[PDB]
Amino acid sequence: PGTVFVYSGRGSQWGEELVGIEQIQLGLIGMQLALTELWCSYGVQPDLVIGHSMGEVAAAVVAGALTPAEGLRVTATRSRLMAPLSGQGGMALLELDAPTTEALIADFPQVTLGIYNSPRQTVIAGPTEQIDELITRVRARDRFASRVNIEVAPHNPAMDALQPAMRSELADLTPRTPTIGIISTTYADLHTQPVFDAEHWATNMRNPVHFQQAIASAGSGADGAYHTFIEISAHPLLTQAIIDTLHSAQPGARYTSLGTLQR
Ligand code: NA
Ligand code: NA
Repeated sequence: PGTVFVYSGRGSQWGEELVGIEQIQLGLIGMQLALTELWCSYGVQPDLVIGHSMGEVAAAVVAGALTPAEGLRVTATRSRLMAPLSGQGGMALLELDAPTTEALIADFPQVTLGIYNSPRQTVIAGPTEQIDELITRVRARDRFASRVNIEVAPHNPAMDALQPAMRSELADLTPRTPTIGIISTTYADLHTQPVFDAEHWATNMRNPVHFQQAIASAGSGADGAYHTFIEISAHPLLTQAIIDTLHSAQPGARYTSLGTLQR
């Protein structure tokens, strides 16, 4: 049937308190790497990995493209660069398809489509006050929208200024060809076979997250079909997005979507 491990970007976290983007993101990838090995111990191993947003670092590590130390180095480097933007940007989950979302935000230069969740769910990202105005406009149209609280909002033009620093501080990264299959969510073209280098991580933090497209490709018979998707997290937040994407793209197909832990 095929098993996919899905690594979320900003999953739930909560036994000492993790404080600030750097500490929180480090506890997240630490928990992802340790939960992945726990699954392996009970015979369950991934044939393919998909990383969502900041989760693509952990997915690149599990796939063998980067070492655990290299993954932690990307995590710490990126988190330190993003920290001065703490609280400035926000995200919103909209119950709109991607073309309707693009139309809604076309006149907001600082707000972009951040994540393709599923066909009828799209996340936007940008300055928190602009995200609030857009939530109000979506609600005023008798449509649904909700805030997605995050330490620093990636996948929007505020990340452009951090890309030179990323390309510079991660210059000596030595990624390898992955040992396990990985579908990147960084590029609209899923056949852009990516080298998981400095340029890839600088691009990944700014580009939209092509999550629906990566899940649909994994579920498709093209390049082999996978039927079990396991979110490797402390609480399942992407499971309904996985099912909504797969049911829409292959309506007569059977898929199983599950988490690792639950709060
Ligand atoms: Na815009
Ligand atoms: Na496939």
